[PDB]
Amino acid sequence: EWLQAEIARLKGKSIVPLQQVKTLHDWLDGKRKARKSCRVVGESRTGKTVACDAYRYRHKPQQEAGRPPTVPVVYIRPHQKCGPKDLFKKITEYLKYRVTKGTVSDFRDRTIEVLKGCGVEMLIIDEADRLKPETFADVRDIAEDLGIAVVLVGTDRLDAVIKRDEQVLERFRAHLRFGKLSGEDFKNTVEMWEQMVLKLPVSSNLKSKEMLRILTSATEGYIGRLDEILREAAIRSLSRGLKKIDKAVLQEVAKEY
Amino acid sequence: EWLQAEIARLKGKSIVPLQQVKTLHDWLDGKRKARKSCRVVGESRTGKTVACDAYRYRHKPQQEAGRPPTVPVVYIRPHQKCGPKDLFKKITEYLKYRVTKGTVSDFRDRTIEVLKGCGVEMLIIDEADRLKPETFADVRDIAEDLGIAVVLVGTDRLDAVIKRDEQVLERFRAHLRFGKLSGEDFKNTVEMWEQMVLKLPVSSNLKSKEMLRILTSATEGYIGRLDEILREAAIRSLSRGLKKIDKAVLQEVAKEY
Amino acid sequence: EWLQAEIARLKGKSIVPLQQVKTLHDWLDGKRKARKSCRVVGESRTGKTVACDAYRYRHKPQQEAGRPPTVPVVYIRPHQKCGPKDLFKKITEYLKYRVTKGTVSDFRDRTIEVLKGCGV
DNA sequence: AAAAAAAAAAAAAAAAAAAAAAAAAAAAAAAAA
DNA sequence: TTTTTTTTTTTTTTTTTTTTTTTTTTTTTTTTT
Ligand SMILES: Nc1ncnc2c1ncn2[C@@H]1O[C@H](COP(=O)(O)OP(=O)(O)O)[C@@H](O)[C@H]1O
Ligand SMILES: Nc1ncnc2c1ncn2[C@@H]1O[C@H](COP(=O)(O)OP(=O)(O)O)[C@@H](O)[C@H]1O
Ligand SMILES: Nc1ncnc2c1ncn2[C@@H]1O[C@H](COP(=O)(O)OP(=O)(O)O)[C@@H](O)[C@H]1O
Repeated sequence: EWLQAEIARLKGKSIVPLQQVKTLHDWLDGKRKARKSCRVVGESRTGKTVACDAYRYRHKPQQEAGRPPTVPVVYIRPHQKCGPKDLFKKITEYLKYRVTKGTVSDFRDRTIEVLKGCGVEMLIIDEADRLKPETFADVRDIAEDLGIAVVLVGTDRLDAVIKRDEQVLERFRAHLRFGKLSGEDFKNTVEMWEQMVLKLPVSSNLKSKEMLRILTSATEGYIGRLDEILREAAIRSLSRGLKKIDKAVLQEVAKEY
Repeated sequence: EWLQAEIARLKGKSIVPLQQVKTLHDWLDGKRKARKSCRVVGESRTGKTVACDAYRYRHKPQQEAGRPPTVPVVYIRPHQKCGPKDLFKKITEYLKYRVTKGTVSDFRDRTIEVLKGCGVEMLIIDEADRLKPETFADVRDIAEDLGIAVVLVGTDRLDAVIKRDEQVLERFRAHLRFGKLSGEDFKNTVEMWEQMVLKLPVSSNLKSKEMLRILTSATEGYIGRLDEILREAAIRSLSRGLKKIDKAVLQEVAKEY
Repeated sequence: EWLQAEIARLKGKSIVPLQQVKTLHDWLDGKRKARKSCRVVGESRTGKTVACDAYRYRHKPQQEAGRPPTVPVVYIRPHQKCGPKDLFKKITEYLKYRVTKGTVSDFRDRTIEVLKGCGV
């Protein structure tokens, strides 16, 4: 069944180029060449993790000689209430280096060693709100001991937590802020996203004022909502024999959430 | 004594089908196939818990091969003031895997491991109100990390707690409601209940208005209350040498409860 | 330099099929089907190590099922004076499972678990 | 001058981070036959 | 040419101390029209 193949294909995830993504990539590349630490602030379901992650694929570490890998960008997602030891362990795990059983001071020394051996000019920390207040001192300690840029990606809680300590705030003053979709930006994004993700036999008439209206009402500018809504509508539309997404199907999916 | 066997039958619990149960089962099957998080909210004594139990029994784990048995659906019942560590322990023990000792980080790692190895399509959490606010920060983390359709089940209090965090509410936007029985639905439920759950030999027509008024006034549309009343009336009537429910016995029971 | 490229090729390692190796492979397949323990005794500098490694390459890990790797054949090289802890740990690490730091009893149970989950 | 449900100032429950002894058991090995 | 005693050498297994949050329950609300 061809429909089965399309269902399986849609149930996946794909990357669709966007302007804000390119802006973030260029800004972060500038910071990486300057070795200047910074932070990034945005709302949930805006796709900032996808931008931080898509950037790292381009700069994947490649080593041809017998010497160990030289990695320029390392990327870790801390768990809830991640402490100092837990964070160091993740840095070591990402570099495919054997964790040494021992104490926290041993973890600190080992982390400095593995980071000194490789490049690791830029470190992208996601979900920085979850980071425990005790650990930020270690983060900036690393940023000062070695010339490595540190990027703290978080929401408004990141702002709130950072502004409580003077040194951390001084270290991470420069920043980039994400926005939401609206107007022509939103319409162009919907058109581009459907052309990039949907290969349905017939057009969905997305440009129509009414479809844009209901998608705006259900989306509110959050790409993390538009992607899910349109993918579910597509799977359901194809499942009922409709090659294209239809107005009633859109209304149904929007009503469920 | 034949009456003793009948009494044993009446005291033991049984499961019957209802419109709400079938609706929930179809809805949850959809959510499980699409790997989407959702929640179930309704009043107490409406029987939604038994619906979850029946759904689990339908999807029995299958282990044809010598490898780890497939476990499609997981169902956990947290106790009062439940934390993250105990939640992880319950998930681990439900899958017949030993619980290694150590800090919470090890518990998170072990839980992710055992959930990856088995199928673990959808995870259902009964009486979700008992969980602490901090436990949701890990439930949602699992939902984002792996393709599991986490399902929260509880009362109206659940929404009041979920609204405290923007991200938790953003994750769960779909829901199904359970509610009271009334009118023709209530009358049909009573008539069906007399035939299946009760083991009385003759008569006991609860369709009539006189008995319906009693059961309606005492029950208030809650299915669990109805079950209690009918079983007790039948047992007491059998003890009194009666083979059919009589209005006087029905009246006597409800004023004690 | 072309000559240096040829030299770099000659300094490499190659594998050549011999009747000795094929005999060992057929024998090992028989023993695996029979699920019977056995042993191979052979002199030094005979290449039996390479033959066993090639056998391992014949059957690659089968990830075709959705949850575990289901690797049917494992191959470990113990160090000198290999203790029980190091043995269990090598077996565990070969299957991409983290080491549950503890006592040798914990390593024993953990190794049994990962050996049951995988084909082995 | 008489009446008011809402911020500060106080007790239990979990959770995590580090030395510091003590004994057993074995394995080799040098001297002595 | 093996045996006794030494000698070392791993190897393994077990007790005490401190700090930081979260959450909930009374008294105060003086301040306010
Ligand atoms: N550039 C993109 N292309 C395609 N899908 C995207 C993109 N950005 C975000 N998404 C959708 O949004 C989700 C990722 O958003 P998320 O990483 O949760 O945002 P954040 O982590 O910044 O809160 C994915 O499920 C994906 O489908
Ligand atoms: N389909 C059913 N068949 C038999 N008994 C039921 C059914 N649904 C509910 N009940 C009765 O109602 C009670 C169910 O309440 P419960 O499952 O605890 O719901 P809740 O969790 O909302 O309180 C049980 O005691 C059971 O006897
Ligand atoms: N079938 C073979 N193909 C290629 N080289 C071989 C083969 N058999 C032996 N060799 C050579 O012999 C060496 C392998 O010997 P080795 O594995 O050390 O034997 P063992 O360890 O059993 O003494 C390699 O350096 C390799 O070049």
